[PDB]
Amino acid sequence: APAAVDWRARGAVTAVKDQGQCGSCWAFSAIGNVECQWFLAGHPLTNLSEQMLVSCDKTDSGCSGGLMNNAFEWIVQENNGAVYTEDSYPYASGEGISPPCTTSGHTVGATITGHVELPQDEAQIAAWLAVNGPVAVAVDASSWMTYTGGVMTSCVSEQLDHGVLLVGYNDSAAVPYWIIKNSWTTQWGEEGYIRIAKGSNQCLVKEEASSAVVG
Repeated sequence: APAAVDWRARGAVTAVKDQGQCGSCWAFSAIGNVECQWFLAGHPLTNLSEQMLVSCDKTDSGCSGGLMNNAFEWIVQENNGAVYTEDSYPYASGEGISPPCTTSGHTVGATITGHVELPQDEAQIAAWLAVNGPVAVAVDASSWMTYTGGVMTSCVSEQLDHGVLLVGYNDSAAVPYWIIKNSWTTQWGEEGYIRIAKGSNQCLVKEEASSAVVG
């Protein structure tokens, strides 16, 4: 695979968002992945709706957590593949309470047809990402609250408790790293991103990697 990849160089990644006090990391991870895959399929980069998932996907648990793979399945199996635009279904859970689902008044911004679940292998995830784009991953982010920059070598790696988005990597650095988009505003981390060491399953990053499929 290439020595380094960063899908921001393609303009494929939307701005960093703010999940607020809702436990909706799973939705930001899944939607961020869809946004990138939709762009990479040859469509304008579009902000898509986390709130659709948080409110409407009853296989996941709203502001009390969820799984990106469940979200992808809900979109295809219960929502006809459709993902509404953020503009037409804006986020309304920042205080920690998700409103009930509404089915009317929204605009379809993307469609997915399925999702892939990738091997539990950092090199194979990296190789897939190099060709096919950003990858949703579960991580242990329990130690991340005060991260301000650098390559996190120090990740607790005990329990998956967060979903984030791999957008690239750099295998050439002395400590190789993944490049991860978080959903805690651009005031956290490196303009809202984090680099974690790559190759030692830091933060359990290899355990639950997946991507939506467009087309």
